[PDB]
Amino acid sequence: SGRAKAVARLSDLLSTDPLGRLTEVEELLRAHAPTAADFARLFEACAERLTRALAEDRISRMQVTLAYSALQMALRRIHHLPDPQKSVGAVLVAGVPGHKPILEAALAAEMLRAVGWSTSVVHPESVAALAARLKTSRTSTLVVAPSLLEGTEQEADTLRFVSALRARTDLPGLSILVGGRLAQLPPSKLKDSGADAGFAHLALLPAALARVA
Amino acid sequence: SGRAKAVARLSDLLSTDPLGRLTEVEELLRAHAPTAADFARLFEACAERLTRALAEDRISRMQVTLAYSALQMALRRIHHLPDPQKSVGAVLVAGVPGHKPILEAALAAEMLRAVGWSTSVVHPESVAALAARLKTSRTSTLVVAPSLLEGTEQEADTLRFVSALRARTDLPGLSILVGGRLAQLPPSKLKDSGADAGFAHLALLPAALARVA
Repeated sequence: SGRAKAVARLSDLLSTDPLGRLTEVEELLRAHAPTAADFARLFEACAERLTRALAEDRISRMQVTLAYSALQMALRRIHHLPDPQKSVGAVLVAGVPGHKPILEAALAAEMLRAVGWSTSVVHPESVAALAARLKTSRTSTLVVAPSLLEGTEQEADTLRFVSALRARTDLPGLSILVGGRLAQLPPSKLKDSGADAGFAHLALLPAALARVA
Repeated sequence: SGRAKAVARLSDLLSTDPLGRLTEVEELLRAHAPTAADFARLFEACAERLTRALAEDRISRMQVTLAYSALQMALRRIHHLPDPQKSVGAVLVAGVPGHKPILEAALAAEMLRAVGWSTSVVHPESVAALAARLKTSRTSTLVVAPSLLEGTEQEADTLRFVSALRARTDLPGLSILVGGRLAQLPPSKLKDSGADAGFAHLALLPAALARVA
């Protein structure tokens, strides 16, 4: 299928010269990712390899950082849908304060716009700043975008963030969806945390979003 | 002037929600920065504003990081010229190790490609890595890209980088251009570091390069 091959080749470019060979990175991505869901699947496969390479000291934090930025520029180059004319609903896609899931959040938005959600991305300074946004925009669904390559969220940190949001009394019937490592928790222990649904991988977000909203 | 208001509006967008309002950022940039040189001049004016605001604790370093990333994505959406197959010359645009002028290096490449130079971007790990690169590709002109949104410490790092680079015995024929605050140095101080000429502002790089061929 040249799926594993795409991953290998792209992983290699990202590890050696992501910003110098950006054009080749993009060619590979637009050839193997017609949709943002395909991009996301490709990204997570590559992130597994870079993460392993970092763990084995075959690359540096700086190299992962350069690859991450390269991927962001590649994504906007390839995928950039406007809001749907008439949406199926309003979704807010947000990172955990102190973290910056830039690619993941933008990948999330592109998937949900692709099937008719009016989406907005937010990188909030704090819980209080996010809550203020929620009310003001009267949004009913919040997707917490996981950081999957660098500046990852410790499980207890996303949980605390979700809890803090719930702890407030100015959020009625809000749908919270969480990703990354939290989505590996049992359904029981998840609703206990305040999340209504987990999505184990980015591409699984649209299916998860339909089941709850 | 028009550019005045555009700088103010872009700076405000970047200071508040650059990643959530990425479309507006792009739209502003398409209307006010139709060439990469215009983009550079616009980024440079905003960087000054963001630097001041950061120094005054009116914004966080996190905010600046998000602004910078949004500008990377916008830039790749709008300007992405192919490398001239028949070029007027071969220029290497490099970042300084320990720094990541991702946007400035990309801007430099766009501006040079726009006037017919074959250009490559590299973010090298070290002096040795760039040196080897300079050899294998027989580069005759090196442009060191400044980080307009990093602090004054980069000056020393750049002087040291360029000095160590010039000190090497395996790079004949090489012109070196530096930018940012270093291009405000007196000519003799500039030459002493190993550099040959400066570009005081990003937009002036094409003309600076012409002078040293």
